[PDB]
Amino acid sequence: SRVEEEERLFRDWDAMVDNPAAAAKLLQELQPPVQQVISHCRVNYRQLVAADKPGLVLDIAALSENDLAFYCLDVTRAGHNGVLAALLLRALFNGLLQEQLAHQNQRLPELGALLKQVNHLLRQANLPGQFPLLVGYYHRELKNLILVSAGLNATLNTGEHQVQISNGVPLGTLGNAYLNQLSQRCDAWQCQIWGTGGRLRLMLSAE
Amino acid sequence: SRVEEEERLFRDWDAMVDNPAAAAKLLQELQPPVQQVISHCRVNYRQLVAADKPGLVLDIAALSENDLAFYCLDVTRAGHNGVLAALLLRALFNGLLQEQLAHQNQRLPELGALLKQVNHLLRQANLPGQFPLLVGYYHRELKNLILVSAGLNATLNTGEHQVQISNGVPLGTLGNAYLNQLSQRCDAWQCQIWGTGGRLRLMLSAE
Repeated sequence: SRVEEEERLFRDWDAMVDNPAAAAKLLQELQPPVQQVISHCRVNYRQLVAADKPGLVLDIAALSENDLAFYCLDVTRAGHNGVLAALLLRALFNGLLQEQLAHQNQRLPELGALLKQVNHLLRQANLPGQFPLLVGYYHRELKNLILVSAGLNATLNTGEHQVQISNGVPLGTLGNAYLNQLSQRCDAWQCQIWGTGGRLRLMLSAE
Repeated sequence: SRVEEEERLFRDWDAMVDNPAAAAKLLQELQPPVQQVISHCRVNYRQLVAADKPGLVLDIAALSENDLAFYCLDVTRAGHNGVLAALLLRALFNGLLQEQLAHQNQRLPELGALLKQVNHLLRQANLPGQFPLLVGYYHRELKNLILVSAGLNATLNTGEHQVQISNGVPLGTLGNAYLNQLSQRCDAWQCQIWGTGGRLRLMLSAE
């Protein structure tokens, strides 16, 4: 179905660019389930206010049997272009990170470099605006969590460790390098992400 | 004088182990100046309450012409052993990090590995207790700041980015790996560190 969702995102893209209602409706239908198992990890997601319109959106998916990645985007800053950016990320984000790891001999993710690539992708898709974005990577065996924020606020709790991040440089500008990085080793974590568009909660545990 | 201070720390160590008043008096005299230039960086330090007794102590020094490192230790958790640990770190911390970089082909610091080494050093110096410690690295040309906390709270402000960290695992236990890491690229930053023992402020700018 994720494979099938990728085909509808590719085939219907032009129709979604010209129909904001349809694009927003599909974006709401593509939200993660409340709980799932990804790469031997329990993953729980919920918006902290029950709403019908997309504000802060999230996607999370496996990169291999043993690691996963996620992105979180505030679509309200760029309006329709923000919704389209979320749909574009849903189609290509995981594949872009998988390609970068395929060129890294030890599969050590460079989320800052990925954000630079996403910035270029948004330009080449003709999606101007500002896109507050948070990207994360987790490996179930190494127990390593990596977080990079570009314009979003976030709290990370691992029990022994607590971090609050508030980055003010969203994606969408020409020459910003996004190099803040939080790396944390943990077996479980709870993360809350928020911006103007809303606030969500994402938690992870071993299966 | 820093070279000369290293010789008195080595020669008088045994006398300081047996005289807590002398050890604490020397520790207070070894605090950083209010402002200095280290590795082409302005460095400003102040305790946020004017006090005579050591609580949260800091040292910062160059690793080369272009980078520097610092540590911050709450000496009140282990009492006299905490004061001694600070004196031991003042003597050896910079040299230990310089040796680690000499074995890394690109001089990429591993502050988590350094903390593991410091934990072993405290054991071999026969200094039991708990030692809340924060270590930092900054490179003036790459503009990269790295922070790792083991039991201390800290806020980092770079203008575009703000981070609050509160780690609960101080040094002194047997088998803790210390792997939280904040990496941030910035030209200037202001950092406030605190624990039970007190609170200090450290800021950096280009010279």
